[PDB]
Amino acid sequence: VTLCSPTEDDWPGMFLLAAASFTDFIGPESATAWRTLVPTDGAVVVRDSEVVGMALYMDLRLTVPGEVVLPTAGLSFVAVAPTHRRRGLLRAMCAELHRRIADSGYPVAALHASEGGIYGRFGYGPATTLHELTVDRRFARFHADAPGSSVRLVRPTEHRGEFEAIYERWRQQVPGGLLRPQVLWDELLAEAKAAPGGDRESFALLHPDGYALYRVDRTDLKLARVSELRAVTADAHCALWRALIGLDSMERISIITHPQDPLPHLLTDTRLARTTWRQDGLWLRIMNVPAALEARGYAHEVGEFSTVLEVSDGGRFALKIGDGRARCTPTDAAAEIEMDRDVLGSLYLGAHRASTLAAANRLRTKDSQLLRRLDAAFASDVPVQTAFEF
Amino acid sequence: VTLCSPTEDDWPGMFLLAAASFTDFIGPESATAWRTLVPTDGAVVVRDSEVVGMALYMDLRLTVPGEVVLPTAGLSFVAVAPTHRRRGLLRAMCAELHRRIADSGYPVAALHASEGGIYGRFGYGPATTLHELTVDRRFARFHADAPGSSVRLVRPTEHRGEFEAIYERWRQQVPGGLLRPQVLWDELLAEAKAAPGGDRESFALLHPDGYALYRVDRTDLKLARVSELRAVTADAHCALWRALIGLDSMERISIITHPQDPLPHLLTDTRLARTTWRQDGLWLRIMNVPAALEARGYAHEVGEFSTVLEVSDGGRFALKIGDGRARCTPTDAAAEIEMDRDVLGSLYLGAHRASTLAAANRLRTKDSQLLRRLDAAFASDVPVQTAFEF
Amino acid sequence: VTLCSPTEDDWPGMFLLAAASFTDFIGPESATAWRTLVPTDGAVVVRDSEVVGMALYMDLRLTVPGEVVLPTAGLSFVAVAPTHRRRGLLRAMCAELHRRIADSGYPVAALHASEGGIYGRFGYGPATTLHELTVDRRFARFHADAPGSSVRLVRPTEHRGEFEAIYERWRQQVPGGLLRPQVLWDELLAEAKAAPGGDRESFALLHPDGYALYRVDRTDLKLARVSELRAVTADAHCALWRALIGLDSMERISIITHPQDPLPHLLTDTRLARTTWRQDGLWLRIMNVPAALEARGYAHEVGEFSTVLEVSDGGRFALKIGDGRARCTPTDAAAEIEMDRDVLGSLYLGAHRASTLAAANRLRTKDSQLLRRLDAAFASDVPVQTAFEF
Amino acid sequence: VTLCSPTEDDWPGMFLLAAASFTDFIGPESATAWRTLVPTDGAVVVRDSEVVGMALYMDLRLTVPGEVVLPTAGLSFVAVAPTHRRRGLLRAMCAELHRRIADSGYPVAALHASEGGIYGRFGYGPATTLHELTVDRRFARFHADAPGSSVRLVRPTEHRGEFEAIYERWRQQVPGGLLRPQVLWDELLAEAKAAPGGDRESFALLHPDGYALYRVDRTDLKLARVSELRAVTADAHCALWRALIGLDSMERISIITHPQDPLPHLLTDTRLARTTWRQDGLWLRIMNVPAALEARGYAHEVGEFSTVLEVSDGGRFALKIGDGRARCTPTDAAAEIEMDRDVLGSLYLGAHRASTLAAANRLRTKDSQLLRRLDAAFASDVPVQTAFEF
Amino acid sequence: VTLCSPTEDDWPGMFLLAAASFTDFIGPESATAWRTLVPTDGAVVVRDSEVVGMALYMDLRLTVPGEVVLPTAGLSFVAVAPTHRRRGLLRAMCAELHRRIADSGYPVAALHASEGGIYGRFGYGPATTLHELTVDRRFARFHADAPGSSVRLVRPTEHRGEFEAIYERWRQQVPGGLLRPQVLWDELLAEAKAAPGGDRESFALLHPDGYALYRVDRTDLKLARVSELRAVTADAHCALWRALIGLDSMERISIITHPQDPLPHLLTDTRLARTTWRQDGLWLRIMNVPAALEARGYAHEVGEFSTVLEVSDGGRFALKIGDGRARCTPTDAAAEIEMDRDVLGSLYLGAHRASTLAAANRLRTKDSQLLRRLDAAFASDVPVQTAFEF
Ligand SMILES: Fc1cccc(N/N=C/c2ccc(Cl)cc2)c1
Ligand SMILES: Fc1cccc(N/N=C/c2ccc(Cl)cc2)c1
Ligand SMILES: Fc1cccc(N/N=C/c2ccc(Cl)cc2)c1
Ligand SMILES: Fc1cccc(N/N=C/c2ccc(Cl)cc2)c1
Ligand SMILES: Fc1cccc(N/N=C/c2ccc(Cl)cc2)c1
Repeated sequence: VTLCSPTEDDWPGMFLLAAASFTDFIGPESATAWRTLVPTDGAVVVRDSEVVGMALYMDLRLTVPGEVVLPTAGLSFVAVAPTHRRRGLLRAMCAELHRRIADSGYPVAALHASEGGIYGRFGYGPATTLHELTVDRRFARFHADAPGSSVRLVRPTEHRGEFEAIYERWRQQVPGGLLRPQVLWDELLAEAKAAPGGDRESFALLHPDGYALYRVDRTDLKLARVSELRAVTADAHCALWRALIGLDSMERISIITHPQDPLPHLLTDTRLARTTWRQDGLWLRIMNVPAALEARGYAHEVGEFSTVLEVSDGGRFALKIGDGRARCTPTDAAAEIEMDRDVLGSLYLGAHRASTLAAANRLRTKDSQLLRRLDAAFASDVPVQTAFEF
Repeated sequence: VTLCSPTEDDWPGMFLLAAASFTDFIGPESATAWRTLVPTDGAVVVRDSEVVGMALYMDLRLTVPGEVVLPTAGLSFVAVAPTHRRRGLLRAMCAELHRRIADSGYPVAALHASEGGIYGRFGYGPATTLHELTVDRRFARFHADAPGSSVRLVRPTEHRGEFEAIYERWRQQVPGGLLRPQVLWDELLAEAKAAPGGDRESFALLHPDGYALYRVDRTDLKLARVSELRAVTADAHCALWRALIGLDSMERISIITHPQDPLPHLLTDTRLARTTWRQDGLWLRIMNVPAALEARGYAHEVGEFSTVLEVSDGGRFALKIGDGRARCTPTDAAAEIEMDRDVLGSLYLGAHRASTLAAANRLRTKDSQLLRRLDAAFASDVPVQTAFEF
Repeated sequence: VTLCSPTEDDWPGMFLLAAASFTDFIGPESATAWRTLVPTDGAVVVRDSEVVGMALYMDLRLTVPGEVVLPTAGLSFVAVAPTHRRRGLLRAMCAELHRRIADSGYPVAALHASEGGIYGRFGYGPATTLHELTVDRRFARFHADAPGSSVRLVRPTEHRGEFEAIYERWRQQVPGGLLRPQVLWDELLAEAKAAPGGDRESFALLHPDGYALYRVDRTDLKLARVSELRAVTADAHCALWRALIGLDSMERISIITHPQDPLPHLLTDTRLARTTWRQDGLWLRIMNVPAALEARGYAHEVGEFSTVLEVSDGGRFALKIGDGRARCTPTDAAAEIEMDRDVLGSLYLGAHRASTLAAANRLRTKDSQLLRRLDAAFASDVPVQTAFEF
Repeated sequence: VTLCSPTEDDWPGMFLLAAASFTDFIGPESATAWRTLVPTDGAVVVRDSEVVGMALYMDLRLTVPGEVVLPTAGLSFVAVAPTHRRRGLLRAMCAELHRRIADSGYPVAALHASEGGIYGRFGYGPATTLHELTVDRRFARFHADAPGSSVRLVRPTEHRGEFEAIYERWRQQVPGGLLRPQVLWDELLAEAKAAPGGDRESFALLHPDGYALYRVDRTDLKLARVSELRAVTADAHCALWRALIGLDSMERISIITHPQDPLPHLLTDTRLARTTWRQDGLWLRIMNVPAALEARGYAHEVGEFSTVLEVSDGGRFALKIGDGRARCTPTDAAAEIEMDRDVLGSLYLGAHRASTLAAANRLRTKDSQLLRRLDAAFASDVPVQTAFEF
Repeated sequence: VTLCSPTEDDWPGMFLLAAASFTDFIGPESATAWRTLVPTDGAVVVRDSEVVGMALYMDLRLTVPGEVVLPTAGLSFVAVAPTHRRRGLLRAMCAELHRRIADSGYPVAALHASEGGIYGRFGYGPATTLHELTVDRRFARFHADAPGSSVRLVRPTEHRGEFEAIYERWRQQVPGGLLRPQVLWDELLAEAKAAPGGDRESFALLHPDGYALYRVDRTDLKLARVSELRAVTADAHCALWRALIGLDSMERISIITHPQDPLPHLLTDTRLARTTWRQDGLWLRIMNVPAALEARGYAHEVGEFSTVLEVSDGGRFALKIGDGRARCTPTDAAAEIEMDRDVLGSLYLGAHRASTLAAANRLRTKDSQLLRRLDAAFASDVPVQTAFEF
C-alpha cells in the first residue's frame, strides 16, 4: 500500500470507494463541483491497481468570534475500503494531510464526523451543536411581545441573488459561518427541485433580511422540513417563523438549528418547540495554537488576566487576554492550564464551557478563578451556529 | 362559587379532585406527608357542597447563585374540576395565593408546570432545563483523562443517612437545590420498593461524595433508569458513571440531568450520550424584585455597571452590580431595560441568556453593551440543576 | 359424550373450561353472581368424568321499538373444550337450549358473539352496531347552538341509586335497553375500583338526567376511556360531554357508542369525533315470528300495507302493518318476501335496512315498493343502542 | 390586498400557491385540464405583484334524491398564502364567489373539505359519508344466498367507453352522483399507469353492469386498494367482490365506500368487512332554499304534511310535502322548524337524520311528530354515495 | 374453458395475467429473456377470447448429492385469474405439464412456492431451507481460529466473467446448484444498477474463489443486504465475511443463506449471527422414482442394506444401497417403507431427515434400524443450498 496525490486516472476508483462508503454520495457530477474547492495537493489516495484509501481537504473561510474570518482546511471524502480496515490507513492519510495543511499555513482544520469516536485522537474537538426543534404548529400562538406582510412565498431558483446576499451577511457575522462559493449555490438550488421517487419540491420564504427553504417530508405529509433558515435581524427571524406557523396543512415544522435559537421564546408555550435531536456539528483541529488564539476576539467583560496554557504535544504558551484581544507567546514557565488539542478546538468557538470540560478532567487547572476567567473570555457574544455540512 | 382556606372536612373532596386531576396522584397517605410542608393558610379551595377548585403552596428553601438560600413558596396540587373550566377559577386561586405569599414575606414562588402555556401570564418563567441522556453503554469507553473501587452497590433503605448527608451538601451548593425534609425522604425510600404490577426494585451506588438510585424499566428490561444522581465532587460523578456503565445486562442507561452534565466528555465518543428529551424544569415568579435581585451573587468577572430595570406592572429600579453583588433601588428615571416578571424569573438562576430573550423581544434595551453585561452578570459559575418535582 | 343439565358437582369443571375459554373470565365469585340470572334448566353441559361442553341462558328484559319490553333468553358462557372441536357439540348444545327457550315461552333469544361467523347458521342476526368515537379534545370547541354547572365529579360507589334510577329510565326507552339487576350493579361498581397491576380508578360525572363512568387507560395516560354514558335528555348528553372535554390533562376521550350518537354535531369540527372502530353488538334469534312481529311498534308515517312473509324453515305469515301496529297470521298464500331467521333478527330493532339486506340477496322480493315500505315500517324513531355485554 | 378575476398572467402565481398549499397538487398540466370546468368569472385571486389568495368553482351536475340532476357550483383550489393567514382573505373570497354563484343561478354549491372546522360558518354542511372497509380476504366465504364467469380482468386504458357508460348510468341514479366529463376520464386513466418511485399499475375488473379499478399498495404488497367500484345492479356488485376476494396473493382488500355498502352481508362473517375509517365526503351549501327543496323527490311513504321552516339569515318558508314532492313558499307565519343553512345541506341528500341534528340542537322544533315526518320525508330510498373528489 | 399450448397472440394476455398475479413481475422485456429457457410445448394457457390460466416449465440443470447434474423441469409463471378461482384450472394445468414433463424424460420437476399449502397435493416436497442471518456487525470480532487483502471492492458489471466462473464451479459442487444461463446473468447485472425511486446501486466483493453482491436497503440506510454470496473454498467464505463486517457505515448485514452456513462459528460470539427468518426454498417432484434414486450418490459410511419402498400411486421398488450407489428395481414384495411422492422430494437432497418425517407419520416403517439407515444414506456430505429463485 502507498500514499500519494491522486492522478486524473485515480478519480474513477475514488468515485467507486465514495459510492460504496457514503450512502449520501452526491454523485460524480456533484462530486466534480465540490472538487473545484480542493487545492492542488489537497488530496491523498492509498493504492494496493485499485484505490483502497482516500482523503482530501477543501479551502474554506470560517467566521470565529469577533467576526474574524480564518482560512480553514475542510477535511471531506475520507474513506477506507471495507477490505483494508485495521491497517492504519486513516492514521497515515490524516498525518499526511495535516503535514500539508500545516505547511500550507492554515491555522485550523475542520470536519463533520460520520461517527463521534474517530476524530478526537487526531486532535479534532466538536465545536458546534446541532439542535432539531419540532413545532406542533396547530397549538403555536405568538407572544404579545413577538415582533410583527414583509415575507413572500417564492420559487428558490428565481431568487438566488437575494439568498446569496442574505447568507453572505449572515456568515460574516455568525461564529461557525462559512463562505458558500458559487458551485455550492449551484448544488443547493438543484436539490431544491423535486426528484422522481425522491424528495418533494422546495419552497422559499423571502424577507429583505432573511430566508427559509422548506419542503414537505416524502413519507410524513403533515411534516414540513426547514432545510435552511438564515436571518440577519430578529424581525426577519420572527417574520419567517410567523409564515412557517402559517403552513395550515402541516401538523409539524422541523428545523436543525442551534441551542440558542430564540423560537421557543416567540411562543406563549415554549414547550411547543420540542428538542427532538442533538448532535455535534463542526469539529475543529487548531493547527497553530498561537495563531488561532490571537486571531479570535474575547469577551470585553472579563478583565485582563495572564496564564500559561500547555496543549499536550502542541506547545506551552504565555496567554494574556485583555480588551477582548489575546497575546500567546512561547514559554518554559510552569503550565497553569493543561488540555489536549481536541479540547482547545471544542472551546474555540464558545460552544463548550471550560468549567464543563474541567469537570470531565479533559482540562486541568488548580485555579477555580482561572477556570471562571477562561469560561467568560472564550464565551461568544453572538451564539455559534453551523453553516453547512461538507 | 366561593374561595376560602379549606377545613379538615374539605380534604376528602380535595383528594377526590386530586385523584381525578393527577394520574400520578401519590395517594391520600402520601398526600398527608407532603401536607406537613403546607403552612396554615397555605391552601385555597373553591366550593360550589363540593370542591371544584384547589391550590396550595409549600414552604421550601431554594439555593440561588452565590450559594444563597431563599425561603420559597412552592405551588402544588393546583386543580380545577373538569365541570368548572373557563370560569376564571385558576386566576382567582393564583391571585389569592400570590397575595398571601407576598404578605407572608416570600421573595420568590416556584412550581413544576403540567403544561408550558398556563403559568407565563401569572408571572412564572421557566428557570431550569431538564435534559434526558440515554447512553448505549455497550459502546461506552472512558477517556484516558477521565478520573478513576470507591463505589458500593447497596440497598437504598439501609443507607438513608449517607444519602441525606450527600444531598444536603449538593443542595447547599447547586442553584436549583431544594432542602429535602424528612417526610420527602420517607416518600423517596418507599418508591424504592418493588410494586406488584408496578415499578421494579431500586438499587443504589454509594460513594463517599455521591450516590445514584436506579431501577430496570418495568417494560424495557434492557433499560436502566437513574431516578437520581447527586455528586458533590467530579471524582464521585465519574466513579458513579463507571459503575452504571458496568451494568453489563443493560443496553441503555437513561437519566434526567441538566444541559451542563459532563458525562458526554467522560467518554471517547461524546455522541453515545444522546439527548433524547428536553423540557422546562422549575418555574420562578419573583414576588419582590429588589429583594430577589439583591439576594443572589453575580459574576465577579463583569465590571461594575448601573442601569434602570422596569418590570411590567412590577416596579422600576436603579440596578447597580459590582463585586458580584447588586443594589436595586426605586427610581422614576427612564428605563434602559424592560421585561415582564416571568422573563426575570427565567434569567434569575442563569439558565437563559438575556441576549436570547432580547432576540425574541421578551426583553427590550437599546444598548447591546448593556445586554452583554446582563448576560455575563446573571451567568451562574455552578450550572443550574433541578432538585425534585413538587 | 352426553348432554344434560349440570349438577352443583359440574360447576368446578365448568369454571375450569370458562377460565381456559374466556380470557376476560370474570372469575368463580363474579360467575356465581351472574349465575343468579340463570333459571333452573337454563344450562347444559357435555361430559366425556370431565366437562368438555357448556352453554346457558339468562332471563333478560329487552326493550324493542315502541318502548315494549320482551322477556329475552340471553345465551352466555358458551364453550367447547379445545380437545373436542369439530364433534358437533355447539350444534347439539344450541339445539337443546333453543328447544328449552321455545318451550319456556321466550319470543326472542340474544347473545354477544366472540366471532362474526358462528351464530348466523343457528338463526342469530346482528341487531345493534357498536361505534367507537375517539375525540382529540385539545381541539374540541362546542357549537354556538349546543345546549349549556349541572354536572358533578363524584365517586361511583357513593351514587349507586342515582345511576340505577337514570339507567332504568334510559333502558325503558332505548331499543336494545336491558334491565340491569342488582347483582350486575354489584359487579359494575367492583370494576370501578383500581386493581393492582390492572385498571385505574373510575370516576363518574353525574347530572340529574345522565351519568358517565370513565377511567384513564392503564398504558396510554393521555387517553380517557368512557366505560358507560347514559343520558335521558339531550341537555344531559351535552352537559356530560362538556365535562369530558374539560379533562384538560387528557389528549383523547374514547367511548363505545352507537352510529346515531349526536356528539359530532355538538362540535364546530364534526371530524374531531373520529370513528376508530365498528362491530356487531347484540345478536337476536326470533324464537316465535308472529309473537315478535306483533310485539314491537312500527312507524306511524308508513301507511297501512299487507304482504306475505316466509322465514326459511320458520313459517309463512300474512303480515298487516298499520297505525304503528302489526298483525301476523298463518297463511299458505304465495310469499311476497322470503328471508332466513337471522335476517329477521337483524331487521327487528331497526339497525339494518331491508333494502340493504335485499341488495345482498339475504332478503328476496319482486316488489321495490314493498321493500321501501318494510324499510320505513321497521325503522326505529329512537336510535337502537347496546345496553351491556353478557 | 385586492380581490379580482385572475388574468392569464396570474395563473403562474396561482400554480405556485397551489404547489405550496396542496401536497396532492395534480400539477400545472393536470390543473389546466380541470381548468376547462371553470366558467368565465369562476375564479378570484387576491394580489398584494404576487398571488396570496385564490378560489374558484367548477360547473358540475349533481344527482339528488328522485334522480334529479342540479347544476352545482363545485368550489376547489381554495388557498391562502401562509404569509397572509388571519387577514380575512378566505371570508372575502368565499363571499365574492357565493355572490357570483347565486347571481349565475346555481341552486347549490359543493366542496370537499381539507379540514372539518372551516366551511360550516360559510353555510356548508357535510352531506355524504366516506366509509373505508378493509376485508381480510383469506377468511372471506360468500353466503349461500349471495348471487353468482361474467367478470373479466382487463387493462383500464383499453375499456374507457365501457367504464364511461357504466359510470354514466350509476351517476344518473345515485344521490351524490356527479357527471364526469372527458377531461376527468383523461386524468383518471393517466393515474392508472405505474409511476417511477410512485403508484403501481392499475387493473380493472369489468362486468356488463359494473367495474372496479384496483392497484397493489406501493408499501404494503399484501394490500389491494380499490380506487373505484361502480355497480348498477346487485349481481354486478357481488360478481366484482367475488373477483376481488379471488386476488389470492393479497391478504387485505381496502375500498372507500358508503355506510350502506352491502358487502358485509355477502359474507358468512360480516365482521371480515372492518370499518377502518370514516369521514365527511361532499359538503353542500343550499344557495336557494325554495329551488333546492322543490327540486328533490321525497319519500312517498310519509303522508302529506305542512310546516314553516326558518333558515337563519336565509328566509322563512311554508313547506308542504306530499306525493314525494315539496312546495316551498315565502311566509311571515311563526316558524315551526329553525336551523342554519349548513344543517339544511347536511339533511338534503338524506345522509343525516333530522332527529340526530335535533338531539345536538342544530335543528329546533317543539313538535316530535314534525321531526319524525322530516326524518322520513328527507330519507333517500337509494343510499347516498360520493362520486369523486374535486 | 380450454387448455392448450399458447400462440404468439396469447403472450400479451399472459403478460396481463402475470402483471396482475405477481407483484414482482420482472416485466415483458425481462419475461422475454426467461422465455428463452421455455422449450417448445413447455407452456399451457386456459382461454375462456382471454387468458384466465397459464403455467410453464423451464429447462434447468440441478446438482444433487454426489455432484450429479439432472435435467430438471422448473415450473414458473403459474397463475389463475382472480375471476376463475375454484374451477380446477391449477389441477388441469399441472396434470397437463406433468404429462409433458414425464413424456419428455425429466426425472424431476422443481418450483419455488408462492404459498406453502398448494404444491404438496401435486407431489412437490420442500427440498431446501432458506435461512436469513442478520449480523450486528458493530460487535462482530473474528475468532483466533478464523482464516485470514485477497478481496477487492469492484463494480459488478466490470467482472461478469469472474462471477460466472466462480458460480459455475460452486453449482457443479453444491446440492441445489442450478446452471445459470447467459440471459439470467444479463438480468442479474441489470438489477445491479440503481433504480429511480427503487433499489440502490449494488457493489461486489471479489476473491479468486468467491464473490458477494450487496446493496444498502432503500429504507433502512444502516442495513446492507447481501443478494448473493458464492464461495468455493472456506478461505474465500471467511475473507468475504471479513470484508462485509468491514462495512463500518452499516449496523447490520443480512443474507439469505442455508442452515449449515459456517458464519456464526467465524465469530467469537455465535449469537451475533441471528436467524431472523426461515422458509422452504426449492420444491421437488420426483417424476421417475427409480431414475431419481439411482442417479444420486449416497453416504459411503452406511453399510449395504436392502428394503422395499412404496410411493403412494407412484410404484413399489426393491431398493439396494451400498458403496454410495443405489439400485431401484420393480417388485410386488411387501413394502417395508411407505410415503407420498412429495415426502420423497423432501428427502432427496438431504435437507429433511427420514426420522423427522417418520415422527409426523409422513413416512411409515416398522423397522427403527431401517429408519436410521435411510437417514444416514440420504444425508448429504456437502450441505444443500438454494441457487436462485425462478
Ligand atoms: F470530490 C469531492 C471533493 C470535495 C468534497 C466531496 N464531497 N462532498 C461533500 C459533501 C458532504 C456532505 C454533503 Cl450533505 C454534501 C457534500 C467530493
Ligand atoms: F396535600 C398535598 C400537599 C402538597 C403537595 C401535594 N402533592 N404532592 C406533590 C408532588 C408532585 C410531584 C411528585 Cl412526582 C410527587 C408529589 C399534596
Ligand atoms: F355462570 C355464569 C352465568 C352467566 C353468565 C356468566 N358469564 N358472564 C358473562 C359476562 C360476559 C361479558 C362480560 Cl364483559 C361480563 C360477564 C357466567
Ligand atoms: F385549475 C384548477 C381548476 C379546478 C380544479 C383544480 N384542482 N383540481 C382539483 C382536484 C381535487 C382533488 C383531486 Cl384528488 C384531484 C383534483 C385546479
Ligand atoms: F415468460 C417467462 C418464462 C419463464 C419465467 C418467467 N418468470 N420469471 C421467473 C422469475 C421468478 C422469480 C424471480 Cl425473483 C425472477 C424471475 C416468465
